Amino acid sequence: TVSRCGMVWFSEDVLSTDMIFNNFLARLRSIPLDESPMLQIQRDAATIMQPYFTSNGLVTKALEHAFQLEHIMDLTRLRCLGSLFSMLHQACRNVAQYNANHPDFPMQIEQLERYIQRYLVYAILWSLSGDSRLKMRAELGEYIRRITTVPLPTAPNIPIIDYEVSISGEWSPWQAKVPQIEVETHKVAAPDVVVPTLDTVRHEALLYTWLAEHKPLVLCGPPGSGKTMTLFSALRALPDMEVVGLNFSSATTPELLLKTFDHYCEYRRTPNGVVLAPVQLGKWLVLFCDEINLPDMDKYGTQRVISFIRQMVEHGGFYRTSDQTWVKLERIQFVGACNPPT
Ligand SMILES: Nc1ncnc2c1ncn2[C@@H]1O[C@H](COP(=O)(O)OP(=O)(O)OP(=O)(O)O)[C@@H](O)[C@H]1O
Repeated sequence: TVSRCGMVWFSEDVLSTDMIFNNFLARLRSIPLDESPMLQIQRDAATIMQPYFTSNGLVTKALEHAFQLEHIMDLTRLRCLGSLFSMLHQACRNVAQYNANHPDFPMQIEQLERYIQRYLVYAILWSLSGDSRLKMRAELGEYIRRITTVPLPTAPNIPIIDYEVSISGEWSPWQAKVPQIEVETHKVAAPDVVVPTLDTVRHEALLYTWLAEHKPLVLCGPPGSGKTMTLFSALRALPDMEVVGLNFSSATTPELLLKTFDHYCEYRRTPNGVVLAPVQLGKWLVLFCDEINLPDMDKYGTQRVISFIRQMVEHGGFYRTSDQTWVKLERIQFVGACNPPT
């Protein structure tokens, strides 16, 4: 079959990093997040972040070092860049929300610049090295502190990752965000209790950010670490996002996903075409996959189910085999979890 048709090879020199950077910046400057004031705030934010997105810029050096490190899953450059762009989009949404809650005093250019710079640094930290050990995140933080010019927390030993940037554009510790809950006497060691702490509040913010953009994500880490629990707490805390836990097995097939879809969603005919919508209105059906990487590869190194989620995440839809018709996904997003592949 290789010799039965032509060929073209696209190496990874085809997209220079600056190519992706210019695509992201142009798409942000043109299209608005909601679907105009927020386009104006996007333009201002992009004007702020342009100096760090140039060739031989802060993001490029940070990315090459993150490649020099080790990550729990296979590090792909576009994965890091797409995560960073999604989190920057959420930063712009946060600025828009702050403006909406303060009609008298819209956030000025100086505060916007400070917030965007600090969010960019924190975003690099949590996107490039968010899938590494704590020590490797510390190494990346030390590097980026060495090479960047953005002001950073002056904690003598606390790495920047434990810090957060306030909507007022200031470096504030994540510790203050952690409350002190008093669980009831009969609720000790309960299957649902979630004591807030540094890790779960940071992961709460990250889950909120990557779920607002409807970017699917998978939690990685050693068995019994607080991953499934933190995810469920976040998802239940979510206002209008139903949660559908799904225990993927080694015998998992996309047929199971279709079963869940017909159980919770329904097919309706719209002028664009057949559209998948969850039955209950205004709800982002978040399909939790307990063990995303568990399903077996075939003899040709392909997990059919993960191919299905890739198809639906990228193309924004799938094909209904009943009538071989394109079905677009509406109000559906995915989150998974898995221990390291080792
Ligand atoms: N911050 C916390 N507050 C309360 N309990 C916690 C906290 N962090 C972890 N735990 C407890 O530790 C365990 C963490 O479970 P976890 O959510 O990691 O499971 P899991 O994702 O299903 O595991 P696995 O990968 O082995 O299948 C639970 O028993 C949970 O109650």
